[PDB]
Amino acid sequence: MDDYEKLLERAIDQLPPEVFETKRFEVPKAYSVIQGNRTFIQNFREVADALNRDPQHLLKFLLRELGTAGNLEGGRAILQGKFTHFLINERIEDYVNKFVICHECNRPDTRIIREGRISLLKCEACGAKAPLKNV
Ligand SMILES: [Zn+2]
Repeated sequence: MDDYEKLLERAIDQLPPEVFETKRFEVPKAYSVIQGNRTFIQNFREVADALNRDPQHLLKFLLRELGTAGNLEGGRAILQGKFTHFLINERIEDYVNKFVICHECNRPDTRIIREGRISLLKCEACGAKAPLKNV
C-alpha cells in the first residue's frame, strides 16, 4: 500500500473533478540532486506536488532561495541556486512520510487544525506543526 500504489488516475490529471474521490498524491523518491551548485530536478511534477501542491508557490520558493540565474536546464528541470534538495525534500518528506514523522496523526486527543487543503496545520501535541500565522 506504499510502493505499489493503487492510482486509478480518476480525475487526478486532465479528467475534470466530475468524479468524486480523494486525490492521494504520494509516491516514494522525491528529492533533487546536488551537482556543484545546481539542482537537477527530474520529477518536477511529483516532486513539486508533494513539496507544494500549488506549482505557483513551489516555483516562487525556488527563485526566492535561488541566488543564481535560475532557469530550466537540460530537458527536465535543472534549476540553479539554493534549492539543492533542501526545502524540497523537507516539505515533501513532511507529507509523503507524515506517518512516521508526525507519529500517525490519526485521532490525536488534542486540538488540531489544518488550513490550505492539507498544506498547513498545528501539532503541538505529537511534536510541532506550522499553522499559518503567529498570534
Ligand atoms: Zn500530528
